[PDB]
Amino acid sequence: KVFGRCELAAAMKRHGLDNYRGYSLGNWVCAAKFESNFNTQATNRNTDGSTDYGILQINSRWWCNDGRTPGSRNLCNIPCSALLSSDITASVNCAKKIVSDGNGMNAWVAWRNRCKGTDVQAWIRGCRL
Ligand SMILES: [Cl-]
Ligand SMILES: [Cl-]
Ligand SMILES: [Cl-]
Ligand SMILES: [Cl-]
Ligand SMILES: [Cl-]
Ligand SMILES: [Cl-]
Ligand SMILES: [Cl-]
Ligand SMILES: [Cl-]
Ligand code: NA
Repeated sequence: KVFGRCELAAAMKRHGLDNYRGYSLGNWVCAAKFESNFNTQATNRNTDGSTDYGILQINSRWWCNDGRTPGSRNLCNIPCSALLSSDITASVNCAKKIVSDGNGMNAWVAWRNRCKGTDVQAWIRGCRL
């Protein structure tokens, strides 16, 4: 599924990401825009041979099992394919674990390089939330 911006904001708010560990909703929408272009089916291979999956580009080295990332953990206890669903529940629940892990949203390289220190409230402007 390719989400609309306000559609995704609403879905993420429903799931309790608004101000989760202090990150306002615009941060999450911004991250999703630059990680996946709001596309749940997005996949991208990393240099290390791991793969990033879904709307928040969650990595197979640490977080999900894709059967082909040697020496990897599966800390969200989920097949990576579950992160490509039109239902974002699995992605959001896993992201909550990641962002609680010590480095906050700095775990998302696109957030750090493209969203951090910018006016992220712009990403939810005009949305009925
Ligand atoms: Cl929308
Ligand atoms: Cl947009
Ligand atoms: Cl914030
Ligand atoms: Cl915001
Ligand atoms: Cl393969
Ligand atoms: Cl694996
Ligand atoms: Cl959803
Ligand atoms: Cl933090
Ligand atoms: Na893994």
